[PDB]
Amino acid sequence: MNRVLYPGTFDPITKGHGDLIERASRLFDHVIIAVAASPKKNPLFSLEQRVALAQEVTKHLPNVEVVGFSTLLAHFVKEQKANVFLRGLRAVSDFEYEFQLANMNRQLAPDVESMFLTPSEKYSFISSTLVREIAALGGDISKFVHPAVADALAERFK
Amino acid sequence: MNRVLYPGTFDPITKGHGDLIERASRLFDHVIIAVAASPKKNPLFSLEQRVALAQEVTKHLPNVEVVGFSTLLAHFVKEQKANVFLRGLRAVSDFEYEFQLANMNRQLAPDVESMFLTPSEKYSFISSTLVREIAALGGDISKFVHPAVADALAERFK
Amino acid sequence: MNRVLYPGTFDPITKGHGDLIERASRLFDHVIIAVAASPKKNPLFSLEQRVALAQEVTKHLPNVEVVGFSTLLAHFVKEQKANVFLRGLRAVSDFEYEFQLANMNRQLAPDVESMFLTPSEKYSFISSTLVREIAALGGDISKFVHPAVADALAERFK
Amino acid sequence: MNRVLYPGTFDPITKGHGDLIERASRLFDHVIIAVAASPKKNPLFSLEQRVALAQEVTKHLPNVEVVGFSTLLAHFVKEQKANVFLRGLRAVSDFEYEFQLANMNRQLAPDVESMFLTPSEKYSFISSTLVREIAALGGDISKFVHPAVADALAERFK
Amino acid sequence: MNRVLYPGTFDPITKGHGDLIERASRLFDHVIIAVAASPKKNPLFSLEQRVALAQEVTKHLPNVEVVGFSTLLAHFVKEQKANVFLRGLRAVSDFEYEFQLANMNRQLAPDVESMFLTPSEKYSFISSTLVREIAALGGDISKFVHPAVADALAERFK
Amino acid sequence: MNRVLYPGTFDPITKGHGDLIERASRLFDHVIIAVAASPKKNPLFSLEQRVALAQEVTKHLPNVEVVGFSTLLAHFVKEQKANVFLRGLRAVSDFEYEFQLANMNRQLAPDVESMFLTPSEKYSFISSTLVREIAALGGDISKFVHPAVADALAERFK
Repeated sequence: MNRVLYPGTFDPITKGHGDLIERASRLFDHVIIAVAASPKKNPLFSLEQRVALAQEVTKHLPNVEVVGFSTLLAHFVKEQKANVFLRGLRAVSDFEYEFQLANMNRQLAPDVESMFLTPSEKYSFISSTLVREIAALGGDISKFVHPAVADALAERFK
Repeated sequence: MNRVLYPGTFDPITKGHGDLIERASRLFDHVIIAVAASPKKNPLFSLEQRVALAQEVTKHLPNVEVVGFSTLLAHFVKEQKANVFLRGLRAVSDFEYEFQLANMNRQLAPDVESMFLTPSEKYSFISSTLVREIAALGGDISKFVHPAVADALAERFK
Repeated sequence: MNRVLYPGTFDPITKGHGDLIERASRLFDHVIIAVAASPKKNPLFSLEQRVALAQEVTKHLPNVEVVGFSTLLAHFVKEQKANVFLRGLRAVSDFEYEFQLANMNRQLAPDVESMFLTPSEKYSFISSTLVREIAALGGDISKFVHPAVADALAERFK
Repeated sequence: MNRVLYPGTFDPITKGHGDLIERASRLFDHVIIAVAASPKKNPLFSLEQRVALAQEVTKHLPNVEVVGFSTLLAHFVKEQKANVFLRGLRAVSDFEYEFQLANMNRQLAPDVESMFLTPSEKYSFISSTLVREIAALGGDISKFVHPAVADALAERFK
Repeated sequence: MNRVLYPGTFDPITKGHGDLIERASRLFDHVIIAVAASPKKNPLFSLEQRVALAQEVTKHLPNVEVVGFSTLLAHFVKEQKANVFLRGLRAVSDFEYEFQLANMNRQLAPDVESMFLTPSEKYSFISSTLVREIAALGGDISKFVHPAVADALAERFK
Repeated sequence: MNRVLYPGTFDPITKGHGDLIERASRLFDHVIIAVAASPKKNPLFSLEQRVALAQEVTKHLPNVEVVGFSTLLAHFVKEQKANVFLRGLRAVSDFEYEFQLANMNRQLAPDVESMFLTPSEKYSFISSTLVREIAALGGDISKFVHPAVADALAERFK
């Protein structure tokens, strides 16, 4: 079978990410949401809290587990025994940066293939960075993230 | 009537912004230059001086108003009773970020329309970030910005 | 006043065009849909039927007029006394062609301003070319175009 | 089950396609190379000959089948009972057409998921159109296509 | 010394192309304007007439010669004993197609390096295709091409 | 004369840069690798150490000199009496920043021409930022950078 690994910051996890997991859960027999620590980017939520948010959003999917890791992505995919990388591609991404990451990871872990999916047309154009800025200014983010994610973001700025 | 709101950092305001304001004043009955504080990017000039610079550059246009705001753009455009967003289109810039911002602003303020303009070929490829870097190294920036902006930047790095 | 001219082939007119006309009617006092003949690309529908389709789709909007023209766009916009060009912005499309066309039109008609709009996320990624190809193979195109356009395309390939 | 369908013109099939089929064969239990007729593009090789070329290039893979079709891709994928669309992304593809095709196919066949793969850096930047132009001028195309394709192209233009 | 080869259709040659030749003539000791026949694209002007136009535009440059060729570009650069390919890069080009051409030509002629230049900001966004369409509709093309090129285009449509 | 100036951060220098310097050495009589200080980017290696790394990678080329500078690029190129700017384009670069930098540098130093080269397909998609992130996590970066750079990065994060 195929065990897909979905790595990302997930700070926070949005409906664009969630729609990708919904499509990935129907496709693969096992989906691993690999929440990366990434302490150099200064995430708003901690690695511990980001894992709990991704679990609440994906608690309805049986073959989906969320794990936090602070090691190299190329080494962690071997430790998780996953053979497929998963990244999202919408009309608002990093087409340049996404190819360098997929190509350089193919040199570190040639057994792991990097495939890309596209979210729904309604949940594209939704970035986690703009979600935090709107949440920091008291904006309504019910359209971009799960209701549980909106609770953490609302509580984070009080 | 049409009351357009042109939001941005304007740190500093350049001839690309000025040409965009010149075209916006000819089209709409009232142009509001909404200078955002944006403390997370560490602006070179303060919000007060960026408003004063945009007023000096646009003092010859009667239907142009400059205001500084530090709140959410979706809330501030409603308080100004503006129904049109204005954003600039050059080379490629962040074609992704411009689409995600316009779409996410359409979810917070669906009544406010996001339109885009393109400056003249003479004032394209002029970014506010590169103006500060050349000014920090003592370079001649009289060609890229208004004479008043060149004075403030010269006073900033001497 | 503001009299916007929306030029294009409209072969056929899609929901992406329709959403753009809906937003243009709310903003400007008069919208002119300038349907171009464009015989070099070999359009599927004639200029007469493309005008009739755009009139049927926009018959509910009072400030919208549909006209067919086979002359230069720069000459026709002057004859219609329009001062604003209107073009659509989706995914990426021909970001190059849109800039060269807007700039070269600014050399032929500098008094006519070229502004760009973006349709809703629901009607983006909808091209007139792919609508004809799916219609030619008997596909269901009720989701992409107006019901009247689906009738003409169905009559075209049966 | 996972039965992937790889549609394309394959006129002719190149080493960029071949590396994509080899990576798709490692992931899925069955790979279907769906060679489209596309008579409107005026293909260099016929639909029958394009299928025979793709069979020779992929004759070493047991779980790979090549079929030719001249109907709608959404109807043919339903007839093949395939649940995965496959398209290639080499950072020099048609991100515009690829996103419009995947999204509009999601309206015709929502049960079929559109995923994208990336070939190796050595086999990227290889387009079937430029292979025909170099072959038409007597150029050496042994590096871009399979040896069997090089024989057909050499026989085609000599 | 360096003998640069500037290949292209030049149908017709524009001021964007001319500005590239002006910069190339100051840089290299010898500039060869290689006008390609390209009969499959159906050029407006013949290969014989396109050579005469490029000679009239560049008659003021001593180290610039215009030649017409109907063979492979990779073979013709060896026959011309040129070691540098030259292509233009503006904010309106074919960033995808330009890399495939430069990379695949590096496999056919590894001794010939493909370098890229950028024209002036005023002469960017000027394509030969839009020049012919505007000329075919009686438009004023004095801004895009040399006065001699405007004479041929005006005489061509009478 | 032709004295090319190759500016960049080189933090660290990669194989994509190295292939670009080897191709630049074949063309010009003298290649100057201008390592910029750039203290605002917080480089991993110091300006002195980045110059020493570029010297070891290019020690086999006689006509290549590496110098460090902390002034404006337009002022330093005048002090070096160089007439050619050199930047790399691998279809995954920063076409936005690269065009804005080349055009605005043409206002500061019009006598200095900005040309672009493309590295091999094997050494494209290699960014200095991703090399540091993989090295910081103990990853194998022997394939992306020179062996001397691999020793420094291994000593830097071990």
